[PDB]
Amino acid sequence: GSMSSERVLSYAPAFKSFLDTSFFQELSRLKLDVLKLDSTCQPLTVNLDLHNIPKSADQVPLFLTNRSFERTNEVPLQGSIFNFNVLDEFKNLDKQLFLHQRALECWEDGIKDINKCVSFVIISFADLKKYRFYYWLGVPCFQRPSSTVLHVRPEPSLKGLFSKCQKWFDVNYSKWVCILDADDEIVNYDKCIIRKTKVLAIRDTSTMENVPSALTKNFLSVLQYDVPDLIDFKLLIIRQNEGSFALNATFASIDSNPDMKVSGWERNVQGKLADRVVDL
Repeated sequence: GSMSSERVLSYAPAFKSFLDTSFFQELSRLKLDVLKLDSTCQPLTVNLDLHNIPKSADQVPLFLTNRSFERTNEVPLQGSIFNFNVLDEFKNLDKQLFLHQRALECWEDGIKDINKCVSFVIISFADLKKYRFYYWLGVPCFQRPSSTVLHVRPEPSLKGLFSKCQKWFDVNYSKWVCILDADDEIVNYDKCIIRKTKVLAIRDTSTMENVPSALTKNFLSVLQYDVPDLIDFKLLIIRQNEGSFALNATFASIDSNPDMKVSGWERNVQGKLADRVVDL
């Protein structure tokens, strides 16, 4: 396209993982109870603090501790850990196929309730003999159709809505999305309202200037499924800092059973796609 001030929206990784020693200690203890199993999936819960993100950070920290296996304004995030008791299976796991499965779960949940399409997953092998723990964190982010992108330009005339959205999100800690109804009241997402009102606000987890979390992809994929003829709409990226921004948005295709593009494995310190090792 060539509209002035228009760009294709780009994204940032949703979270940065911090796994405390206590997480691995609990993992070790629990593994001893499942040695006869080839693999297990156990639910995890982390509470996100979107109000106190370090200035040095690019996105909200995801803190995992022993307690993850079990405050004000915090946002609960559900995930799971898949533990592999056979090293060869962990090493040879098809990580694209695996994250695609996780994304399809999120998609299936999301088309029933858009607020339930967010998760994280850890894959792990715990070498209890050597006290070494190998893992990889993924956040399933899905773009469906794979070939539909979002063109945006700034819309600062909407900035007055930011403070109200901040407060709504604070109160509604289980929600990732809200919309305006026909009379500009902030309400829960409803696919029959949004088709008319065309204003969507998202609880963002990125702090990068003008670059929302990749989770935005999930919500936009659900939106397209719910309202297939939607082209133009307004998108508010809401942050609990000073950095919220509003976008005049337009779906376009660069190319009905559309493909789903999935991504979201966390990169290592070197910027590569590889699992991390913690040696205790």
